[PDB]
Amino acid sequence: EKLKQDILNLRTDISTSSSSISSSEENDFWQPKPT
Repeated sequence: EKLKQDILNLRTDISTSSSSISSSEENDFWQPKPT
């Protein structure tokens, strides 16, 4: 994850998230993590 981010893009250095969608993800009603 080391690549020195935040230079001229201001947060989120090159993100695929733009116009992609599928099953509306699985996170949209409580995110229960392994306690």
